[PDB]
Amino acid sequence: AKDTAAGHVTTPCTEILFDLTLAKHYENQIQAAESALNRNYAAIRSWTLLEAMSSDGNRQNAYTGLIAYGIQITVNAEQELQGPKQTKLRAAAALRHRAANLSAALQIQAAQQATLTKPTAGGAQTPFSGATGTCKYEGITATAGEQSCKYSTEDEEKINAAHMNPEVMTQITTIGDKYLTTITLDAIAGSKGNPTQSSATYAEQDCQDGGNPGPNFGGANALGLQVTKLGTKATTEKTNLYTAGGTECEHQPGNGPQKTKQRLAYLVCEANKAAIITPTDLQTLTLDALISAPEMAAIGDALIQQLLKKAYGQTNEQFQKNFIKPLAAQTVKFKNTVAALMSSPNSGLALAYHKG
Amino acid sequence: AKDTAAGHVTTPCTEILFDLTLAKHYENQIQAAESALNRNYAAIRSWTLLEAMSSDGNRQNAYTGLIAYGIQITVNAEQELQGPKQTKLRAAAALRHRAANLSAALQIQAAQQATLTKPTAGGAQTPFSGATGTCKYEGITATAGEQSCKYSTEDEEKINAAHMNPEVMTQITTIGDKYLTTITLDAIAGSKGNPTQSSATYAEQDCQDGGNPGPNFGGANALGLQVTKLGTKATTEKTNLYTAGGTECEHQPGNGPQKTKQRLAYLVCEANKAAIITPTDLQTLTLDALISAPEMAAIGDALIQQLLKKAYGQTNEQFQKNFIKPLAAQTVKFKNTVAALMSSPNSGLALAYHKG
Ligand SMILES: *[C@@H]1O[C@H](CO)[C@@H](O[C@@H]2O[C@H](CO)[C@@H](O[C@@H]3O[C@H](CO[C@H]4O[C@H](CO)[C@@H](O)[C@H](O)[C@@H]4O)[C@@H](O)[C@H](O[C@H]4O[C@H](CO)[C@@H](O)[C@H](O)[C@@H]4O)[C@@H]3O)[C@H](O)[C@H]2NC(C)=O)[C@H](O)[C@H]1NC(C)=O
Ligand SMILES: *[C@@H]1O[C@H](CO)[C@@H](O[C@@H]2O[C@H](CO)[C@@H](O[C@@H]3O[C@H](CO[C@H]4O[C@H](CO)[C@@H](O)[C@H](O)[C@@H]4O)[C@@H](O)[C@H](O[C@H]4O[C@H](CO)[C@@H](O)[C@H](O)[C@@H]4O)[C@@H]3O)[C@H](O)[C@H]2NC(C)=O)[C@H](O)[C@H]1NC(C)=O
Repeated sequence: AKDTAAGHVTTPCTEILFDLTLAKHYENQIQAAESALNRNYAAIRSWTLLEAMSSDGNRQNAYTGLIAYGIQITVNAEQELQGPKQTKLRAAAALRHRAANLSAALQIQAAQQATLTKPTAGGAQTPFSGATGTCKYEGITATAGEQSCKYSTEDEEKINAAHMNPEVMTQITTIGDKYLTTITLDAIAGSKGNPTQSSATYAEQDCQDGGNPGPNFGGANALGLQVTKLGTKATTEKTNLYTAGGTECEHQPGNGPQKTKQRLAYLVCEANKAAIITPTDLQTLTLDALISAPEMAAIGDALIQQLLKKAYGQTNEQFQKNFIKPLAAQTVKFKNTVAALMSSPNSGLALAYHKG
Repeated sequence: AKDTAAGHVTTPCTEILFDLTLAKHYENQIQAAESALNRNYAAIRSWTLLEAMSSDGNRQNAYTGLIAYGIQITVNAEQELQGPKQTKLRAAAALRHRAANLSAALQIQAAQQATLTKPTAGGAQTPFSGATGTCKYEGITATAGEQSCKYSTEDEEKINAAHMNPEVMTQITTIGDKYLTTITLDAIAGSKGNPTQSSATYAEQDCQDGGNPGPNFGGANALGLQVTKLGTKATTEKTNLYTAGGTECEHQPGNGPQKTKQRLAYLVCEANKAAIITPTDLQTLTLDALISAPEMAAIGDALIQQLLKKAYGQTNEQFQKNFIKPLAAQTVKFKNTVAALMSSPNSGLALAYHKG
């Protein structure tokens, strides 16, 4: 089942929810990858301190092996994140920009009831050079109270990051441009008798004179207008992310003018295709992941799997004991635990103290 | 001279420029601080490799001293950046959100000329139960072509990050809320003769019959209306950032409903007060900055200024020679330069190779 989330966009408010939810999904992908990097850098500082506290040459080289491995994979992953990060943030920014746009248009398109001003009566005058009576209104306004989008339980279940993996997204749905550009209104004129410039009784927000002027054109001669409603109807449109063959993004820029929906579809397509690679979590590393890691062959040689097990352990249970558990369990004292210490104000000073 | 930039905001387009320029200023402050951290972390990896390549105990401890110093100040600065980062990004996001809002409202407020539809003639009908003639229009619209903000040389000189240091900012200027909420229009009705439901000649986008219907109410009986212009005038408003005493932010939330301008002023105030502390640049460190650094007293003792000069040099010229120049000049070979190598895919492997 593809396009669960986009297929739930049927209104300005649900497009706003989709756009903000997808932007947050891209932002969270980046935050998760950067958190993984930060955890890895914290583990490298932890092993650096443990290396300095070792008195055994072979245990020292073991910590060195983990430091080298962690630096390699984490520096690489940080460099490889930058492209996908920029692509995903470009889309997140555009999606947030669009959601802001739609919400501002929603507020104006809610201004659906007019307040008339007191008119001024005339005879012929532009744009009615042939009239004998005119009734001129200046500064009619329409304003709505503060609007807000209300979402149901199902809106939040369907338009949800859980349904925004790249494998299920093939299109976006957007509100038509006229909602963002066009004022629409109905209006009606009414006449009775022989309205002229002397129809200057304005108590009913129209032009009356003669007889007994009052409600419902009470007077002999009357002219007026009313703006009976305003507001442009929202419509929805679909835009595909991919070409017909499904690999390539469909709406690449630089080929001629594009509509907002096409620019957004292109950015979303590129952000979906820009997959992030997260490196191994050093702080929860297992023995098998370490000796299976392609990078440890050249590292272990420099400092093969048989050798790695002799350095790091025959079971993961003792690998955990010797190399993982100390980060949160080994207490360091001088004048905190390892990993907290090496992410603290005294991190460098703990290292200097123990290398002497 | 305070408020050069805000005092140049006199139009929706210049408020948009101010809001986007200030958001970019906050974002650039964060990017600059994070670049400084990344440079420092790169220097720490560089000295780590040089430590591994040293055969001399005292030169090894010297590199260790720089590693410990760099870890201390850079980890601390990274932790201290997080609060100010969040505060500045909260303001940048809000400013961008506002600029999006204003730009969307600008497009709609540019829709200032109406297109009439063909009316339908009637007799009495709501909301003119007392009329003898009515002329009813449905779906009158107004749309503008695509609007764009054009800025002069001086607009870009005055509304500029160069004028957005916290010491010179005391207020923000914003467009009044009615620009974002209210449709405004003028309209006029015209009548001639005795218009009724038989005034059904619509060729002039009004209701005519009798005689020779045509331009300018050519016919005997005529009724019509025109919407002669639309668009709400932008006004500007000032909001102070600080209380009267000047220390505290003026528009703290949680004290009752606030207007957009007050929420923005509060965020800007907090972002201005959230100063970033950037640590020393390790890659351009001088001897005097090192031995003067408060952190090096406990570090040098562990591994006093007299001792530091004996370890790092009597002049900065030899400190540069021994500890700074090698990062970009010392070539490392095995089967690149130091600093590039230790930020490369082979960073960890270079370290492992040389510690053996
Ligand atoms: C860019 O333009 C958009 C569109 O105009 C603006 O979006 C509006 O922003 C305002 C302020 O955030 C929104 O108003 C807020 O709505 C919240 C939810 O409203 C409903 O739901 C609550 C229950 O959750 C009901 O109680 C309520 O009756 C509604 O049914 C309210 O909870 C907020 O209230 C808080 O602030 C107000 C005003 O300060 C106080 O009076 C309240 O006591 C309380 O403190 C608030 O009303 C509005 O809904 C948004 N509109 C849309 C269409 O999204 C952006 O603000 C604007 N951005 C910038 C930066 O300019
Ligand atoms: C949220 O809502 C806002 C407000 O509506 C939208 O902002 C508009 O965005 C569009 C598209 O970016 C802007 O249109 C662009 O304007 C550029 C500058 O226009 C002028 O200056 C150039 C010279 O620099 C003159 O040649 C030109 O005549 C104008 O005087 C143009 O350079 C852009 O042209 C490019 O795209 C168009 C359309 O695809 C092509 O036809 C062109 O050939 C060229 O490829 C473009 O016209 C518009 O100005 C913005 N309006 C405002 C008020 O800021 C946001 O787009 C919207 N955001 C989202 C994400 O929904």
